[PDB]
Amino acid sequence: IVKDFNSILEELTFNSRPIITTLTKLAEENISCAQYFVDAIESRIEKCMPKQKLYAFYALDSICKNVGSPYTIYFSRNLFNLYKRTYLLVDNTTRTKLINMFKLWLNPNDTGLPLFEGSALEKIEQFLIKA
Ligand SMILES: [Ca+2]
Repeated sequence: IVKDFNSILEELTFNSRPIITTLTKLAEENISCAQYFVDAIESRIEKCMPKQKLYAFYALDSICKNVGSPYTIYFSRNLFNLYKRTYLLVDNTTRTKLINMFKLWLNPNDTGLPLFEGSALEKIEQFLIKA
């Protein structure tokens, strides 16, 4: 299950709805493997080329939005640091998209409440203010 999750995630070189939807189902059905999935998405975000890091963030977004706990909690831990580094490594067009994504996280328009609890969102906001 994990190896598949990983290879499908290597093919995420564009904004593929299918792939994202697929990764989201795998995470949803294998809660036992949560963390390995988070591990894998974070690894991808941290290591792939600057211009595809965004799609890995999309996959991260979908899983947290459509599955929720315990992924929201797990992703919370490195959210800010992964977000900051990504922002600093990509072009302005991509930054705009990163920011729109952060806005939905605060006001998921919604069900109405921080998709992420803890300090992650506050830190991102303060970073965006200064940067
Ligand atoms: Ca700013």
